Amino acid sequence: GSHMNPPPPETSNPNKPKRQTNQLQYLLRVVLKTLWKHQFAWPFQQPVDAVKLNLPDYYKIIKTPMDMGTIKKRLENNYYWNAQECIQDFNTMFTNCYIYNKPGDDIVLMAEALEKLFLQKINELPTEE
Ligand SMILES: Nc1cc(Br)ccn1
Repeated sequence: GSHMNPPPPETSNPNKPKRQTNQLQYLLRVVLKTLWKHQFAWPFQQPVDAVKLNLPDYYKIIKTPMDMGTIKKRLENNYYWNAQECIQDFNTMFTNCYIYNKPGDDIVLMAEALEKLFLQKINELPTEE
């Protein structure tokens, strides 16, 4: 894409230790599956393209970007050591939306619907075995 967008968050690095856990499997098979297919997922399925959206200040304000396309790759390509890393990525994505946008903007309402589903699913995150 454009040189004016930052490189996306890391999704591959052999030096980072990796693990499969039952919790990370739940995050892929239950949490990501649920949110990815939601009617309101589409703004969150890839990094924000601030050039295409004409938001030149986006990456001036958002210095810790995250999106569900990145999270999907991280889950599918076993990037994580634990569930907390992945939950933090979802929380970062939601907070980016809430910080950048006005409350009640359409994307904020969309994020809030996804976050409500996320919370329900994370409250049922299984005990680590
Ligand atoms: N100068 C710029 C930068 C971005 Br990113 C988008 C539009 N104009």
